[PDB]
Amino acid sequence: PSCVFLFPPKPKDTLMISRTPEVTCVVVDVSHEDPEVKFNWYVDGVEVHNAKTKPREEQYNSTYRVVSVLTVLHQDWLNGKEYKCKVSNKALPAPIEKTISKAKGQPREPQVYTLPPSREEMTKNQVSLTCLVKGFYPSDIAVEWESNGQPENNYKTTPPVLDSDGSFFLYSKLTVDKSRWQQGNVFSCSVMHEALHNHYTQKSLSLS
Amino acid sequence: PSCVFLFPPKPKDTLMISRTPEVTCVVVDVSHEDPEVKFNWYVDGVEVHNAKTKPREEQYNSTYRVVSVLTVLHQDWLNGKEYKCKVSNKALPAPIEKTISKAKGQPREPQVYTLPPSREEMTKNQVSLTCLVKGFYPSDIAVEWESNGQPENNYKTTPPVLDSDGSFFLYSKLTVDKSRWQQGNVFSCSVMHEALHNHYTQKSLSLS
Ligand SMILES: *[C@@H]1O[C@H](CO[C@@H]2O[C@@H](C)[C@@H](O)[C@@H](O)[C@@H]2O)[C@@H](O[C@@H]2O[C@H](CO)[C@@H](O[C@@H]3O[C@H](CO[C@H]4O[C@H](CO)[C@@H](O)[C@H](O)[C@@H]4O[C@@H]4O[C@H](CO)[C@@H](O)[C@H](O)[C@H]4NC(C)=O)[C@@H](O)[C@H](O[C@H]4O[C@H](CO)[C@@H](O)[C@H](O)[C@@H]4O[C@@H]4O[C@H](CO)[C@@H](O)[C@H](O)[C@H]4NC(C)=O)[C@@H]3O)[C@H](O)[C@H]2NC(C)=O)[C@H](O)[C@H]1NC(C)=O
Ligand SMILES: *[C@@H]1O[C@H](CO[C@@H]2O[C@@H](C)[C@@H](O)[C@@H](O)[C@@H]2O)[C@@H](O[C@@H]2O[C@H](CO)[C@@H](O[C@@H]3O[C@H](CO[C@H]4O[C@H](CO)[C@@H](O)[C@H](O)[C@@H]4O[C@@H]4O[C@H](CO)[C@@H](O)[C@H](O)[C@H]4NC(C)=O)[C@@H](O)[C@H](O[C@H]4O[C@H](CO)[C@@H](O)[C@H](O)[C@@H]4O[C@@H]4O[C@H](CO)[C@@H](O)[C@H](O)[C@H]4NC(C)=O)[C@@H]3O)[C@H](O)[C@H]2NC(C)=O)[C@H](O)[C@H]1NC(C)=O
Repeated sequence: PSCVFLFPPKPKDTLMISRTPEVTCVVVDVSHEDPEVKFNWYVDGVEVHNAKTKPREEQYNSTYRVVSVLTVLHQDWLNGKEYKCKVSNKALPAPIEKTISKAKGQPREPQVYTLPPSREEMTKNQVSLTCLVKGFYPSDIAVEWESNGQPENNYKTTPPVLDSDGSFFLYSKLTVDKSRWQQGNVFSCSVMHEALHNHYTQKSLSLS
Repeated sequence: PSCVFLFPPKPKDTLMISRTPEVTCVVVDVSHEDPEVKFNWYVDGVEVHNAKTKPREEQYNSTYRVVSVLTVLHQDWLNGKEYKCKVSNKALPAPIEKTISKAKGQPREPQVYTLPPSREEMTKNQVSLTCLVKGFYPSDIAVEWESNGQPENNYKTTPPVLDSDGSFFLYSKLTVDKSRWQQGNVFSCSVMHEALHNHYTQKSLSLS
């Protein structure tokens, strides 16, 4: 009758005490007749009530997107607890359930290498600064770029890719004016992952 | 109850005359009590008759799967022709159609740059040779590594990532024993894409 979908928190929210990590239960295909759905949240089968149903929004196919959002503890998600979503109703014969948790296994620390642009990129107007991040488990990770403690926002990061040893890698690419790279400005690659000391490391990159 | 799935040809199959590119129409959850299936095929809305349809295959869940395969001309797919599979079935409300084509928009040449390992990495047993491929459109592309004309099979490539100018990039990572890199063996990164001359370029990498 209805498709239910359950989403983990963002990497960056579980790793920093100041941020707020949330699990997001999302029902699409809800027709006009049935208005309100009975969300029930459980942390290891044990019930918890810390919920918040975010009222509905309109759609281009006559159905409505009914969302719920459970705040969770940083150390609960990291330590691997099970987070069960249950949507009850009347227009469903039996009630639908969904269970997510952190991927299992020994966390592994990322190794973070910075890479300058290629000699052959050096003919262009904009150049490519590369941060290789490899050897990490699980795949949950965040990458950002800095110069003089100000965010550089002209970067893209690949999704994580499953390597031959069961660990993950990605590449982040920052594009900068060749003018900046030649003056000799320092650029930094910031990585946040559970297996890093204080969940944080940075590596600099500059023209040797 | 019946769902239709329509699969493009592989990137390499359309770029090389030697290969035979195919589009594939798969029908699933066909019923036991009403198993009669017809396929019609259209190329830019004009019907074509050369498709090769297989006999229905019983699955382990009391349902039939049926596959039809249309051979496409390389230049038709690269000229952006639309392939429509249409699937009919006596006991079904109305025919299920699906359409597929190469992604729309102007083609754009890949720039391929090779990157040696970070000196911070020149300490481990194994090092990472990096191939950066950026500025390409559409996202359909193939990447491989070699030394001395032999495939180097210890490689992983990222999926294509949408860059800020509307073009795609990715990276391919080749892991070699640190010793082979110190000797001075040449490694090569080859790329196939419709916007490259002869649909092909190769960029080599060695100790400097
Ligand atoms: C009516 O239309 C609506 C809306 O349509 C959409 O929006 C409109 C405006 C138009 O643009 C439409 O063209 C467009 O499609 C339909 O509602 C949609 O229903 C589909 C199902 O058909 C749902 O798709 C699922 O999506 C998830 C991924 O969703 C994230 O990423 C999307 C970005 O591409 C984004 O749209 C989503 O909102 C969502 O975003 C995340 O959400 C939270 C906030 O909610 C946030 O905290 C996150 O940070 C945010 N992240 C990002 C990056 O966006 C996808 O995973 C589902 O696929 C899984 O399940 C499938 C079937 O169950 C299966 O085919 C796949 O294999 C896949 O993976 C496995 O599946 C098994 C099988 O059950 C599963 O159990 C496993 O866990 C899983 N395994 C693994 C290892 O992963 C699925 O495809 C969308 O939720 C929904 N779209 C939107 C916009 O809400 C509605 O259905 C229409 N109705 C009709 C009748 O047509
Ligand atoms: C009864 O059994 C059958 C058969 O299953 C088999 O038998 C049972 C008993 C068990 O033994 C099973 O383990 C066994 O598999 C069930 O059949 C399945 O039904 C599901 C759907 O119900 C199908 O799902 C779709 O699969 C495709 C991907 O399919 C490729 O990869 C599969 C998994 O890796 C592989 O098994 C497939 O055969 C197929 O492989 C490809 O084959 C082609 C053709 O020859 C080949 O050239 C390719 O090389 C090859 N590729 C690979 C990698 O091998 C998946 O793409 C579908 O996803 C789309 O749609 C979803 C739902 O609509 C949606 O959630 C997704 O987001 C996605 O949507 C699309 O997204 C893209 C871009 O993002 C876009 O282009 C599209 O526009 C968009 N489409 C939308 C929104 O609609 C989907 O998951 C299985 O393939 C199918 N199994 C087989 C073998 O055919 C059946 O369901 C069972 N019945 C019941 C009642 O349970």
